[PDB]
Parts: sequence; structure tokens; C-alpha cells
Amino acid sequence: GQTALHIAIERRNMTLVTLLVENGADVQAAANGDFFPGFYFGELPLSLAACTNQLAIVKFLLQNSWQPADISARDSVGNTVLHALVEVADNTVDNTKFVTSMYNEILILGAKLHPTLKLEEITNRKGLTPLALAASSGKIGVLAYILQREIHEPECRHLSRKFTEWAYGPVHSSLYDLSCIDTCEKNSVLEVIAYSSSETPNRHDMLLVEPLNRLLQDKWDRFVKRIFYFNFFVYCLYMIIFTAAAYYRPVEGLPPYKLKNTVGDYFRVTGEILSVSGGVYFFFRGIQYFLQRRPSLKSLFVDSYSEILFFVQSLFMLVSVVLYFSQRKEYVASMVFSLAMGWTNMLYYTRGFQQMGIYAVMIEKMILRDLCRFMFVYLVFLFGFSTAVVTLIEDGKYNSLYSTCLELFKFTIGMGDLEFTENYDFKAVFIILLLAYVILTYILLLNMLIALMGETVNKIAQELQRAITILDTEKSAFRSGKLLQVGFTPDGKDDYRWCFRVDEVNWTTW
Amino acid sequence: GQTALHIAIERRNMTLVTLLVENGADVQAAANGDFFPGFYFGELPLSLAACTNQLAIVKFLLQNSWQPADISARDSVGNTVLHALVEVADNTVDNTKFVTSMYNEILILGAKLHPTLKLEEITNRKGLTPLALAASSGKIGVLAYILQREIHEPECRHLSRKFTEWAYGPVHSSLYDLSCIDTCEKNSVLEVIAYSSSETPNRHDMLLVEPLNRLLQDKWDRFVKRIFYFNFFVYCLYMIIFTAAAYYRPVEGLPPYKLKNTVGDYFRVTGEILSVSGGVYFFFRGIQYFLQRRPSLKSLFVDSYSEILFFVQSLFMLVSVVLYFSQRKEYVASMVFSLAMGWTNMLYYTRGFQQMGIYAVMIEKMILRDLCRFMFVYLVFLFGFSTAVVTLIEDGKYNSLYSTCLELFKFTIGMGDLEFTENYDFKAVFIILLLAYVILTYILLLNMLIALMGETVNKIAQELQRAITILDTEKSAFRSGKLLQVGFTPDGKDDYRWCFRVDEVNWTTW
Amino acid sequence: GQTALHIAIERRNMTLVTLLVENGADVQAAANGDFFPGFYFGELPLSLAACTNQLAIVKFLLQNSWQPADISARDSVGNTVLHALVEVADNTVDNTKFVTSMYNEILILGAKLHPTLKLEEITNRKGLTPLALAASSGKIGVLAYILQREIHEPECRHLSRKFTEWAYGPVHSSLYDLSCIDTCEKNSVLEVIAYSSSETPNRHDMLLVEPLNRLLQDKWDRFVKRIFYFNFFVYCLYMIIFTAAAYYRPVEGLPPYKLKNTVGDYFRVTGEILSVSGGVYFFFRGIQYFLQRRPSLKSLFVDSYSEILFFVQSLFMLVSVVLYFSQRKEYVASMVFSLAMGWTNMLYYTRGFQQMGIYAVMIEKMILRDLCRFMFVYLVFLFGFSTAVVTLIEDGKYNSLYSTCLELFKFTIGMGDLEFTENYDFKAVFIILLLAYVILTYILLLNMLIALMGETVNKIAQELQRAITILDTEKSAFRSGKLLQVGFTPDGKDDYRWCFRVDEVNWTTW
Amino acid sequence: GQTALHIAIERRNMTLVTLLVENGADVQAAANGDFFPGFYFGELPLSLAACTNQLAIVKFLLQNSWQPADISARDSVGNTVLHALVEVADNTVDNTKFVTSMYNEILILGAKLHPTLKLEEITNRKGLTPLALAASSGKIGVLAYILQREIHEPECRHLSRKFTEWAYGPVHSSLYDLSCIDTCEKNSVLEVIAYSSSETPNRHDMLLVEPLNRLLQDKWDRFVKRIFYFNFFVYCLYMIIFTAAAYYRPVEGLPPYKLKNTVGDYFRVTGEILSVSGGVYFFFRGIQYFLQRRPSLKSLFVDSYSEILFFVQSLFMLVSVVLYFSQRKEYVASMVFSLAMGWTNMLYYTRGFQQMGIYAVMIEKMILRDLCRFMFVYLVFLFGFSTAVVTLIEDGKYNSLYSTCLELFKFTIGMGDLEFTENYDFKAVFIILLLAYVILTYILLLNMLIALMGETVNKIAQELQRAITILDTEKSAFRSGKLLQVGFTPDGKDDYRWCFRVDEVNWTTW
Ligand code: NA
Repeated sequence: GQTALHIAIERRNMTLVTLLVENGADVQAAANGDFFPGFYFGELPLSLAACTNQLAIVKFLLQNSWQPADISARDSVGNTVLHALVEVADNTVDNTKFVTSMYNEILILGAKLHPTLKLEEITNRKGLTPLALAASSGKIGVLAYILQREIHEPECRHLSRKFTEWAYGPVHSSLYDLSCIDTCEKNSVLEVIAYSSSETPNRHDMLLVEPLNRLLQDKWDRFVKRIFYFNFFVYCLYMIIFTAAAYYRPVEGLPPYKLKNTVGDYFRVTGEILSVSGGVYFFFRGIQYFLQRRPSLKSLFVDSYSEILFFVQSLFMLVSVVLYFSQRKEYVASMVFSLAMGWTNMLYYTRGFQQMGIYAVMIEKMILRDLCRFMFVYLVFLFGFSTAVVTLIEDGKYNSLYSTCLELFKFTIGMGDLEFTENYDFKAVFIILLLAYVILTYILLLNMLIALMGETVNKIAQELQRAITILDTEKSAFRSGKLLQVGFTPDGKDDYRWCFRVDEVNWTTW
Repeated sequence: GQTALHIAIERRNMTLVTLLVENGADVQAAANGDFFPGFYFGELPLSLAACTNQLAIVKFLLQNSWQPADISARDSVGNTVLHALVEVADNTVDNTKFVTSMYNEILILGAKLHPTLKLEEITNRKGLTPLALAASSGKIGVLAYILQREIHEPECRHLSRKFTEWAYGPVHSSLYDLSCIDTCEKNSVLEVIAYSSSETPNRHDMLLVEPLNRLLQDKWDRFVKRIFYFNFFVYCLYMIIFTAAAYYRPVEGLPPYKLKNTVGDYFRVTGEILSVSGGVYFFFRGIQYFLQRRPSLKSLFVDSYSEILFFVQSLFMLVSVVLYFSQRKEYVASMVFSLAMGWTNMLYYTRGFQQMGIYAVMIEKMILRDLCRFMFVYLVFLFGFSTAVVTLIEDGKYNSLYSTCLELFKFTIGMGDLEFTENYDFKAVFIILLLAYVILTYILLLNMLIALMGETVNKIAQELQRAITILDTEKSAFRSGKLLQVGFTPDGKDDYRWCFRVDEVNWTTW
Repeated sequence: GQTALHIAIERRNMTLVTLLVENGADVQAAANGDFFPGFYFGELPLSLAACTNQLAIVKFLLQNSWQPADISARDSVGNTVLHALVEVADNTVDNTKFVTSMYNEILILGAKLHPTLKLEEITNRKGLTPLALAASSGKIGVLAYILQREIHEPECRHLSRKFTEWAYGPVHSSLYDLSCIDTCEKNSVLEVIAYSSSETPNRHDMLLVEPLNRLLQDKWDRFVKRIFYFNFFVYCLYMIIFTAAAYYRPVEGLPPYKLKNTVGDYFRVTGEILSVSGGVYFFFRGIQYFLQRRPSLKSLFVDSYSEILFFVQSLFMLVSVVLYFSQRKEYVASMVFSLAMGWTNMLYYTRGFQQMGIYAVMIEKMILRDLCRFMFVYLVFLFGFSTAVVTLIEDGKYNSLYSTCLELFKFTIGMGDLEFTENYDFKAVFIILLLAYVILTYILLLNMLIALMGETVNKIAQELQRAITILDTEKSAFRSGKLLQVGFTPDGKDDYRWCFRVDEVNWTTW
Repeated sequence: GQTALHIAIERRNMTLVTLLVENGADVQAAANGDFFPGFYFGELPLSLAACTNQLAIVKFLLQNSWQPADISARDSVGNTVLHALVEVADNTVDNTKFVTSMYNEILILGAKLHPTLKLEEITNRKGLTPLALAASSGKIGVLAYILQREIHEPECRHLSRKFTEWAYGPVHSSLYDLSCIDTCEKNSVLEVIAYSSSETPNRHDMLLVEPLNRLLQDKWDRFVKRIFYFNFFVYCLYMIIFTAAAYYRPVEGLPPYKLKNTVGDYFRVTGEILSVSGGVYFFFRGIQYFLQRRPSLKSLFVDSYSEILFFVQSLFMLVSVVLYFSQRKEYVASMVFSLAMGWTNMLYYTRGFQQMGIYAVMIEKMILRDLCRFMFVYLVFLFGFSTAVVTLIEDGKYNSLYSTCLELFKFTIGMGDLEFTENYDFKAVFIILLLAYVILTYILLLNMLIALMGETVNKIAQELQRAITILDTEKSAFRSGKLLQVGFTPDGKDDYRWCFRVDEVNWTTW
């Protein structure tokens, strides 16, 4: 699908390009090769020039007597030259510098040639703006350049995003464009950075850009602290009510239980109803959370490992209700399961409280990454050695697998047991096997712990929990801007862009 | 409240300032704006010039035909130009360099114009000298510059603080001004650095400046070692006497106890009186310590966590006396409480003894920061799981909460208990709950310990206990200087400033 | 054995060398001194010049009217000038640079003078090419230079190994010579790097050179994943069959056991036959592995510590069979030993699964390096203290060594025992000895663990498991190349060298 | 005591010094001031000039028409100019460079003016050569310069210490002067570095200088390996004999024991005699070791902590003999004590065996530095809490201190005990006290371990055991040189200086 102009752009023989354009060959068309091993640039000469160190060629292409190159052209994916430039970024110092410079130059040139049109709002077929993709794909450099972009040339000042409302000696106040940042209402940058599954390279590094962290802190201190505390208090109240109702369970038999006229019975019924309603609410919240987020199965356990616990607790409560209305005695078992699991899940609110711990990330390094491994290996060892031992046994209580495993389990943990290291032949063989099993398992545990410590030392000497907490609570006085005035457009109309006031104290470069 | 001269100082159009002053507009007045978002400089043109890179403007302002600018002017807060310069410091290399240079230049110029006056002793309304505020607010750079300041120009040599009594080849001896350092008797710098609540940025970094550490070591080796050892010995004697008196408590009944003529009874009465007197003394010492220090409630536990223990021990002893003189049998309980707590508090003297341990700071990282967290979480888990278990129980001894919690406590710690994992339905449910509880609690403990180790490795690869011990013991042969002679004043009078002899061995720059 | 030309080469008096050669003295001969304290260079003037900063002298020697120096001469060891240059490399930046430059220059010059001959294929008496020795002896720099060598001069382009099939803007594809790399079929470089005993300096650092890692990954993802999973599955199946057969062992007496017509008996016989066949297969695989590798006795335990376990398991199974066919009752003991050991050896497949753990190298730092040390020291302590204690004992059950050691063992581990700290004189002496023993042993354990952690922190902050797994499984759709065309030889014949396509995305130096 | 010439040397007015010397004032005399706050230079103008950046003045002083300055003058301490220069060194890069240059210049000048005299052998009143003091006082730079000193000027080449017997291309062999290094027979440098108490700054850093480490390794591989192994074997034999003799102790009563004619009795008597002789030998070796070393009391435990153990073991054996020949039954107790302690002391030979452990220095960081601290604190806690508890007790078995402490000891370690948490009032008080005691003690232990790990990580990331082992075994085929020839003296006599051949492979600077 390649055409001569594409090769000339690649060869950069600007004489040949000028000769091809002098006849007026073409300036758009498109490449559609399977290769286009491969390399993607937007299947256009405009994008090809913009992406491969061509300022002269792109300047010549965008406007010319024979056939001006439309800058608003949308490709099969809708990849505009700006969106293609975003797609090509690779997060390198030289590459980042060059791509930011190219973005600036192309934007200013397009504005100067066509001031009425605004290329920033252009979106692809998927329905994403170039900044939205820069955030989704993890392009830190392009995002950093855009979020604090500024233009110092008349007739295109409107394209800038950061300004300086007033400067005073050392202190000077700067304004930031929050449009498409806090509430884009469609694919807000914060939302995309937060939602996006955990494989993007620099999800954490992209929430430290200047406006974002301050915006999150402002939202927090505005309302989210109160929302979080209210949720914590109401959850504690619900758990206390559930515990009180479950403690006073009647022992007559085979529910349902008939209401007896008394204050205690009325209170018990009220508490039962409230607990069931709360469990039902949790079930619905979890199911619709899953519906609207649609996370990857791989991310269910690595991420969002608390919502699953809440959902299964709700499942336990619902199963308890079902068994309660079926004349069964296992409703109590299900109820106690749910109660204990809720008391455990109360830990979710440990966050939002600095005092409770700053480095609570080892929970994820350990409750799965090492606990599950150790349990698996230990169970395999248990089964194998128990089978060997029971095979060695002649008769008695321990010629069965379960009895032998239950006691080989006891020896290991120091509970010990009644010494059945006796009453059979091959005494030395049995003692040797027992020693081997106990040693090996404790060796394995010792390794898990050594690995934990060795990882934590540099995980803590090499390097956002609230960045997610704030958004989730927000999505359980929510503007974060005031519609300032930053001049006018190419036309003479007041421009309003939800500026976020920020003031920094500086004491040099006066 | 801003006036044209203020703007001109900000704009730095020294032509415009010269024109404004040529008419003789004004050179003092004051700014009083709510803003004066904000920025503080001393609400004067003199301070404004001194604080914002103006040497020419300040030189022109301080003296001029039309209206010389009084350098001794005191503002609403009493902020002199020097005190304002101290207030503006932000602890940056360039900012520190500039502010120190400005301080030097302004001091020398003011001395030259008005040699009789001494601006250093000037104090604000609060009653603090500029050095005192530099120490209180945590301005390390300004303090470091001032403490070892020196002037190499005749007619202003008196303003210097560091000198060179005699230089000998490699070795040369320098003298340091200790006025307002060791015993200012009002707001001594050491005292301010020590008292100041724990939020100042660099309280530790400000006790390493050259004179201070040597001064503290000299005071220590002079007297404080002996004072500390004497206190330790007398406390041990008192504790031994108290233990001996408490051991021989009579068992007759319902004090007070009538004196029986015998040597043992006389000794017992003497010991009881001495112990009560000591407890009373501790109570008074603690109460008046609290009165004269008035620490923040937030700093009671983080800092001064031993004085609180001593005070509560004294409270226990006093309550014991009160119950003793009321015909009650709980005086023994209170007495044993106080005795045990004093034996524990004996640890306070572990400091002052290098040999006992250099890195004993983990006490603070752990006895509160992790012990309290773990206890809280473990108690919550205990309550929830015990309620669940007792709800599951049908009848018997363990259908009560306390009996179940007392045994669920025993399983966890390896004491175990008589196996009540029996004699009821839902056996598997109970065993599952028990396993969950035990596991979870030990998982939590394992995390606390991992966090401890991971924090300690770099707390000990990244970075004063005696700096506080020495001052406190001093405040339970206390001069640290000898009134040397360092020349004369602008007048012809001998100058005495409590020089502290210091000699350093150097082998370069000859 | 040294001759004047050798000294002149050492002295570098190129005038004297030219005068010696003008008469036509000689250009080959050989040195044979015991010294040739010592220094090896290939016992030739050609090699001596090439190895000691002589380009002019080597250029003059290789060709001259009087006596051209044959470059293909082979010495007593067969050390060609190229092979000698490889032997002299010492892995230093300057030395590496110089030796690579000398190799390049000598190769190109030899090709230009004698294009028909190919010096690369030349091999020593041992039967190794220069690259093979560079890999065997651990010469990283020479290997790195050779593996990605390239020549930019006509008439010798064939000597190059790396090419550029097509370059496209940023992306450009390069081809690598895999001849003598993947399957040399004689002494392949990968094979030599892997086999070579563990004393070579940089066995790990030599498997990161550009082509090698990508080649290993390609082989893995091609077939080795499937081979490994198939082996794991079949081993699990065999172990399950063995366990099932061993569980149902009859209890009649004194094998062999007569076949009773029933489905269960048929299945039991089938399982027994399969298990014996598997053990026999493992025995043969291990013995022939040892035969064909012939590792050092020192490397048996440090390396290949799993094959030994498999072999001894097979030995246990064979001994079980032998005792089974001899009317003995210890076949069961041998069978259970083999069963347990196989269940343990199942851990070998933990590798090949990232998820199970990345840092599983501490196994080697600990299962031997610390476990064996601790066991040895603890057993010595046990023997000494038990002898002392039994000597102290007067009469009773514990006047024998075994009874005392069995109980001194119990005290230490917290099992405790029936308190025999009673019923004899010198009570305090016994208690003191017991305390000493217990303390000392736990002190020793505490040290082993401290050393483990202190080593692991920097072993994990300072710095291939699959590099060996892949080769071993390969040697349990195996080409890794496609016979590309890279031009022609000095003659006009198509050249085929098993190119490995590789494409790298680069965004600079255009 | 200062004289005008001293001041002029200090002022460096070489015109004034020339004028003072023109009259011929004096060139020796001496300073004797109490100051000579202070600064020591050798109380001479020659030493003063040499020590304070004076080459011109020292050159003028050493020789002049009026009064040549004797360079061999010895002061009150005998401080020659060279010895004074050694004394003044402070181990700084600039100071080290300058002092080495001054030493070189003064030595060469003194040799040229007076070639017959040799200033190196000059010794102070204490009887030490300048190199000996450089080693004793910890002057690393001066020692490093001297040990590999070289002079490239005829008529003074003899003063050099390092030479080059033969250079061959890359490899070149250098010879080192071992006189006064290996066996000075008086105050050998190695001996001084080893003996010297543990306060010298860089005892370790001074055993890495080029000749010393190679010399130690050569001595080791020559004989010390065999000596060490022989000692280990003979000690093991003696311990086995002692254990066998002690096992068969007769039980008749009240030694001495009459000899009964039998092989067993003869063997028993032989073993007893051998054991007593060995203990006696150890006692004598230890006492005379202490006599000839005379270490500081502070260094007895920090250093040489194994010789003390051996000596006390010998004391136990001797006391056993004494009680044996006095008709007492405690000879057995003493014998078992000595036997157990010897079995423990066997650990001393763990060194000399790399395999047993490289980082076995934590023994010293822990067996004293933390074990003793923890034991002390724990015993204090034990006493205090036990006194409190026994005071609380009313009657029964535990109204005595020992019974209560013995059980409060048991609770802590998990042995537990028969639950006496019962049968008295103030139940809650007792339980609270018990919890407090147990917690506090385990908290303290946890801290000791945390400190251990935190210290070991950087003690092992920041930085000789055999350096001491080798010397001690040597001092339980001992030349290490061969009397090479290195030219002649200023006279025409062959010079012999025990050269140590050393050859280094170098591949640059040809
Ligand atoms: Na136990």
C-alpha cells in the first residue's frame, strides 16, 4: 500500500517531495499494508512526516498551492496526527522531548492556518481524545507536557492551559485547566488512570503530575474525609446490630420463629430485618460494581481483593436467609460465617488513617503471594508423608490416612500429641520420616520469611493508596473549580475553563 | 494598605524610587493589608527591600537627605529588619546564602551609620531576639551563619562572634561567643531547641552546629556525669528500701497498724515513711514539670513518655496511702502496683550508658507505634470471633462470651486448653472458624514484625539522646566560660563575652 | 629456546627486526622453554607480535619477500594466532578493546592475503575452535565481540556475522549467525557455557550476550514449555499410581504374593509393574547422565543436587524389589522410603513456573550451606553435654548415654519431658549444665538465621535458572533458523549461515 | 624555651633565618616548654622545619659554613627528624603526600651529605625504629610509603626497598625488602600490628599493604596449615581420651581409688594421668601467655576471649585434682564441668576452615554485646516482678520469693506450670502483673534481635581473622626469603636484604 511520497518522506529528499508535489500528485490517500514485523504511524504522509523528524516536510504538506493537506483527516482508527503522535511516544528523554516539541509546533501551526477549528477535541472511533489515550496507554511524558502546556505567542494564546493570574515578588499564582481532568463526565483522565487494569507501566508515576495530586488532596479535604468517616461509622453500627441480633438467636427449633409479644422479640425482629437488608444492599452494590467496571479475571485477586470478600459475605448472608425459610438448622452456621467475615472485613477502613500504618502494602506481597504458595507446598508434603507413614503402619488407630495426617499435623505445630511413636516395627524408619517431614516444612517456612524480608528492604529503599480511596469514595460541593477568565478566543468571546488556583513560593530567577 | 513606594521596591525601578524620595515622600509608614494567599515581609519599605534582592534600594533608604529611614523601627509584631530577615529564611542553599549575605551587609551598614546602637539585642513584642526566633522556628542556615559569624573590617570588629586568640603553624585556637547560648537566663538557644515541641523540621540538625555539641560535651564531662550517677544510685537505694518495706507487710488486718516496740517495727515504720516521702516528691516534681513546660497533649506520649510513667506511679503510691488510712485492704494492691511500676521505670537510666545500647530508638517505633495497633486489632478480632463462636454454641460451659473468649485466647498462644473442640453440632464450622481466627491474628503479628525490620534497615542506613539528657540533668561549676578579652567596642572599653576556647588541628591552607 | 627475533619483537626495534628479516633469518621456528614464573603466547614470533602491541611487526612478518610467515601454523597445542589471542584475553576494558581490535585486524589481513583459506574453522589438538575456548575459559569480552562481529569492507564482507536485512525509519531488522551457536553438534557454545563446571568466572554474564538470550527464549516458547509440562504431568501420574499401589499392600506375609483372580489384584500387579519400570528407567537415566557428563565430585552437591536425589530414589526402589524377591519383610520399608522421597523430589518442577517464586536461590544458600553446618555443630554439642550429664548421673534410667541424649534433645525443642531434673545430688550443677546447653544451641541457630538475612539483603540488591532448564529439557521443530542468504563468498557462491531474524525498535541516530 | 630561630622557622622569613645563621647563632639547642594546648615537633629547628613546610630552611640548616646541623641528634625521647616526621603524620591525603615527600627528600639529602651513616636503624629511647612506631601508632600512609619505597638516583639506590629483578613484556617481577618485616626478632612490624591493643585506628587497614598479605599467605601455605591441623587432631584425641576416662569413673567412694590388677584399670589410670597432664599444660601455657603479652583488662573480654576460657577450664581440672586428693566427692562435679567446657571450646578451630563460615564475626557482636545486656535487664525485671507478686500472695507455697520466681520464669518460656493463677484474692491484679512481665521481657528480646539484624546488614555492606591465626600458630622452614642480591652499598660491598620475590601480571603502560 506504500506510495512514492511515503518513501520520499522516509528518505527525506525534500527536493523529490517538492517535485512530486509540484505536479500535484496527492497529499492524503492512505497506507493499508499488513505491515503498516511492522510499524504504525497513522497511514498518512502527514502523520509519517510528523512522526519521523520532519518539520520542513510537514510544513510544506499542511499547506501548498496544488493540494493542501487536511489536518483534520481521520483514518480507519480515526488516528489524527496528534493522536498518532501520542500513540508513537515511547517514554524516553530524547523521544519525549522531540514528540512534545512536534506536538507544540503542529498545534500552533494548525491553529494559525485554521484558527476556527480546534483539533484537541477531535476523538477517535473508540471515542477517546488524544489526552485520554495518553493516559490510558501510560504515556507519562506526553501527559506531563500537555497538562502544564503554555503558549507565549499572540493569536494562539487560547491554546495554552497554564497561566499566571498574578505574580508578586517571590510568590506567584498559576492557574491550571481542569477541563477533562476532574469531571470530563466521559473518560476523565483521573478515572482512566484509576480504572485501567494493573499492566500499564506507570500508573503510579502519572498521578504525581503537578495538578493531579493537589486536586486529589483538595477533593479529599473538601468532602471525602467526611464521607469516609460516615461510611465507617454506619458500617460499625450495622455490625454491632448484627452481632447483637445473632447473639440472642432462639434455640426452640426449625425456623421460622413465631413472634412473641415482648419488647425483646420486637427488637430481635428489627435487628434481623436490618441485617438482611444490609447484606442484600452489599450484594447489589458488588454485582453492579462488577457490571460497570468489568475487570479482568487476573485483576480480581491482585486488585479489588476486598470487594470480592464483601460480595461473598453478602452471599453467605443470603444463603443463610434461604436456609432459614426452608426449615433447616444450618442458617446459624451461615450466619456465623457471615458475621465473622464481616468482622474481618472491617479492616478495609484501616486506610484513610495514616496513624494505623504507612507501609501496609506488604499485605499484598504476603496474604496471597506467600501464604498461598506455602499452604500448597505444605499440603503436598503432608499428603505424601502421611501416605508413606500410614503405609508403614501395621494395624491400630493409625492404619487410616486421616488419623495419621491429623497427628502428623499436630507434631509439626508444637501441640504435639499422645506419643504414638511406639507400638510397631521399623521404629527408626518412622522416627526418621517424622524428622524429615517436620524439618522440611519448617525449612520452607523459614525461606518464605527470608524472602519477605529481603524483598521489603529494597521495596522500601526504592519507592497512591489514597489516590484510589478518594475516587472510590467520590463515586459512592464536588466541583473543584470556579470558572475563571483567561482572556478571549481567536474571536472576541470570554473564555471559561474551570481554572484551579495554585500558588507556589519561589525565591530565585527574578 | 500598599503605597507607591512599596510597588516601586517590588518593581525595582530605582529611578522611580529616587524620584519618589527626591520629593521626600516618606520612608517608614507601614502596610496593614489582610494579604500582608499572602506574603509577609515586615510591612515596611526597609524590610521589603532587604527581603527581595535590594542592596542599592536599602542603602538609599537607610540614609538620605530628605528622610533617613530609621533602622530601629518596630512593627506591630515588633519585626525589625533583622528579625524579618530571619523570619523569611526558607532553608535553601541559594536562599540561605543570600539571606546570610543580606544580614551581614545590613548589620555592618547599620553599625557604620549608627555605631552606638546595637540592633542584635532588639527584641520583638513576644520578647525574643532574632537568634531566638531563628532557633525556635527551625531556621538552620541563619543560626549556623550567626553562631560562627566574623567581621574583618576595622570600626566594626566588635560585631564579630568568632575570633582567633593564637595561631600556631598547623594548630590554631578559636574563641566562640557563648552569650545567649549556654545561659541566656531568658530564652537560651539550647533551651529553645530542646523545649520546642517535636514539629520543628530540624531540631536534631541544629544541635550539631560547631559550638553547641562541644559545649554539651564539656558540660557533661564537667558535672552531669556525676549528677546522673548520683541520681541513679539514690533511686536504686529508694527502690531497695521500698521493696524491703513492702515484703514485710503485716497480715493482721485493716490498717492502720499499731507500733510494737521492736527494732524490726521501727525499721518498717522508717521505710514506710521514706517510701511515702519519695512518692510524694515524685508527684510534686511531675506536676510542677508539667506546669512549667506546658507541653502539647500530642507530645505527651510521643515525647516525655517517662515522666508520665513516674507521675502515675506516684499517683498509685498516694492512692495506696489514702486507702491505708481508711481501713481498707486494697492498700496492698496499690502498693504492689507502684512497686512493680517503679522497678519497670528503672529502665530510664539505661541512657547515659553507651554500653547498654546505641540504637535504643526502636523503643519508640514499637512500644506504641506497633504494640498499640496490634493490641487494638487483635482485641477487635477476638471480640468478633468469640461472639460468633458463642452464638454457634448450644449449651454447656461455653454458651457465655467470657468463657469462650478466655479459651479462644488460650488456643492462639500455644497454652492450648482442654479440648472443647467436641460435644456439639457443626463441628467442621467451629474448626474452620477457629483456624481462621488463629491464622489471621498470627498473620497480623507477622506483618507488624516485617514492617519493623524493613523500617529499621534504612532508619539505620540514613542517620542527640544525650543532648536532652544533659539539659534535663542540668535543670534537676556551671559556667562553661571564662570572660576573655576580645578587644574593645567602637568606644575604648574592654569587651567581655564569655569566650569558649576551642582548638582545631588543621594541616592545609597555610 | 628464545631466539634473537623473539627478543627484538619484545624490544620492538623494528629497525633490528627489518635487518634480521633482510638477511632472511626465519619467521616461524618455535619457542619451547619451560618458562614459555612464566608467560604463554603461542611460542611463535607471529603470535608474540600479535599479543604484545605489534601491528607493524605482524604486518611485516605475515608477508615478506625473504620468508612469508604462514598464518595457519599450528603449535604443540595447536595454538593458532587467533586461538592464542583468545587465550591471552584477561577481561579488562583496555585489554578487551585491544585484543578485539587485534583479532579484527589480523582476520581481515589474513583474508586479504589468503582469501581462499578460512582461519575461523581452525581447531586445536583438543578439537576446539577459538570461539569454543573463549566460551569454555570464560572470556566474556572476546565472545561478545565475535558473536556480533561485522565488517564494512568489500572483498571481506563474508567474514561478518551480523547483518541488516532491511532498515525502516526507526525500526531496523538485523540477522545473526547461529552457526556453532545453537547446534554445533560438536561443542556448541551454549552447551559449553552450560556444562562447564562452576568455577568459570562469568558463566552467568556470558548468557546475556545479545543473540543467546533471545535464542533461549525462542526455543522455550517453541517447544520446551510443552515438553516440560508433559514431563511434569507424566511424573505426577506415575507418583499417583505408585502411591495407590503401595497403599493396598497385602498383609499376608513373606512375598512374593500369589495372584488371586480379581480386578483389584490385576490392577495391583499392573501398578507394581509400572512403578518398578519407572524406577528402573530413572536409575538408567541417572547412570548414563553421570557417564556422559562426568562432573567433578565437588560439583555433585553444589550443582546437579536433584539428579543425585532421583538416582538414590531409584536405588531405594531397586533394593525394595531385590528384598521383595528374597522373602523378606523390609521391602515395605524400602518402598515407603522411595515413595516419600519421590513425593519430596516433586519440587524439581517448581521451576518453569515464575508464579511459584523468582528468588528460590536461597535453597542453595541454606539446605546445605547452613543446615549441614548447624546439624554438625549441634550434634557435637549434644554428644559432649550428654556425656557430661550421664557422667554426673549416679544411677537410674539416665545412667546410660542414649536415654540422657534423647531427653536433652527433648528439652531443647520445647517438647520438654517428664522432669528428671530431680532425684540426684549436685542439683545446681545439672541445672547449670542444662541451661548452658540449651542456650548455646539456640544462640548458634540465631546466628545462622542472622547470617542468612544479612547475606540475602545484598545478594538481592547486587544481582539464568531457565537458561539451564531449557537446555536440559531440549536434551531429554528444533532448528531456530531458516538458512537465509547474506550475499556471496570471495567466490561467487550463495552463502547460507542459519540467520536468526531479530528486529529492534530504535528512535535516534537517523 | 622558644628561641628566635624557632619563631623565624615558624614565620618563614628565610632572610631573617639567613641573617641569624650568618652570625652563626646556633642550629641545635632544644625547646623544653610545657606547651612543647600544645604542639610537638621534636624540640629542634631541624625537626620544626621538616614538619611545617620548609624545604629551603631545612636544606640550609642541615649544612652551612657557620654551624652544620647534625641530622643524627637525639632528643629527650630520642625523636630523630625521621621519627618526628612519623609522629606528626595524621593520615590525610594532603598531609600524607607531604609527609612522604618530606621523608624522601630528607633521607636522600642526608645520605648524599653523609653516605656512611644510616638514619633508618636509628631508634628512640624506648627502643623503636621509625617504621616500628609508624606501625604501633597506626600511621597507615607513612607505613605504606616506606614498605614499597624506591629511589631512582645513583649513589643512593641502596636506600630503596622495592626493585625489579626482571621485566618481561606484560609480566614483571619485583622484589620486596623483608628486613624488619617477617622476623625483626625485636619488634617486627607484623608483631606490633597484631599485639597492639584494639584502640589503634586502622589495625586492619595496615595488614593489606602489598607485601604483608602475600607474606602471610605464603607462611600459611608453607607450614601453618599443617601446624593448625596437627593441633586440632591432637586436641580431639585428648578430648576423646578424657571423655572415655571420665565415663568409667568408679562409684565405690571417697577417692583416691586403689589400683586393681586388670587391663581396664591400667587404661583408666593412664587416661587420668594424660588428662591431668593436658590440663596442667594448658594452665601453664595460659599463664605464660598472659605474662608475655600483658594485655589490658579492657581487652581481655573484647579480644583473646578464648584463651580465658581455656585457662578457666584448666583451673577447673586442677581444682578437680585437688579435691580428688582430699577425700571429697565433688571431684566428679569439677571434672564434668571441665569436660563440658572443653567440648564447648572445641569451637576455636572453626576458624582456619573457610567452609564453616566466612562471616562468623557476629559471635562478638552477640555473645557479649547483647547476651549480657539482655540477661542483666531480664534478671532485674524478674527480681522486681517476683517481689511484687510474692508480696501480693497471701499464704501457701508461693509466699516465698524463690518459689514465685521459679514459676514466673516458667510462664515466660512456654514450659508453663501448674496453674497457680488461682486460690487468692486480687485475681485480676495478679493476671495483669503476669501479662506485663511476660510482654515486657519478650519486647526486650525482640529489640535485641532487631538491633542485631539492622547492624549486620550494613556491617556486611561496608566491609584478617587468619592474619591473627597465622601469627599465633607460628608462635606456638620459617624464613620466607632467600637473601637475594640487589647491587652494592655506597661502598663496593654486596648487599643482602632478604628479598621476597613477587610477580604481577600487567597489560598497560608499556
Ligand atoms: Na507446649
